[PDB]
Amino acid sequence: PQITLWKRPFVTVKIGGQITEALLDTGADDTIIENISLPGRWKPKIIQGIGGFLKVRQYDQIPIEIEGHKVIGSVVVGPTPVNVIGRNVMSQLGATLNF
Amino acid sequence: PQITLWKRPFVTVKIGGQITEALLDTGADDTIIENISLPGRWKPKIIQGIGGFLKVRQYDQIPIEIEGHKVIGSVVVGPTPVNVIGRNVMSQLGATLNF
Repeated sequence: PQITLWKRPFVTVKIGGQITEALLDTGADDTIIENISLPGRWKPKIIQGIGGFLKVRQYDQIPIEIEGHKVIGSVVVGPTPVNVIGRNVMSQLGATLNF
Repeated sequence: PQITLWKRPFVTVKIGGQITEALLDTGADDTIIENISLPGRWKPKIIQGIGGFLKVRQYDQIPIEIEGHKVIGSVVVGPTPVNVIGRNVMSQLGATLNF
């Protein structure tokens, strides 16, 4: 789709057999989604949380569907004020900024 | 232009007769630029900072040129880890996310 920027650019996300929503955030390198369970092996990852560093999980090679478009990418599972789709997954979508 | 998302989407910004760069950040409502002087009137603005509420300046009706495109918009002048072009100004440029 074409997403205008007149409001926060939230998108429907299907991941881990669940439907949620997340913000398309070109200011974020990584994708972070809270309160979803993902299968298999993860790697430790540090994010800045409320208070200090939080130790959370990074899952690789995860199928994600964003507004109906299927990609595979890395997802951080951890506390976040809002779910965020970062540039890692947007680049897998072939997403571009245009003006 | 068309900007891909494999790397941080920085753009050249001409504002207050100065040249700087800033990050196109669809996760940010407001545009915030450090260490520029803007002419005339601003309205006092409070933002969350490290340690404080930070008292910064909101300037309205500021000419800004981004990758050579000329718009008018609102700019917050205040401390920021990276200069950010938010959705307010991206909406003035007519920027869209596309995939």
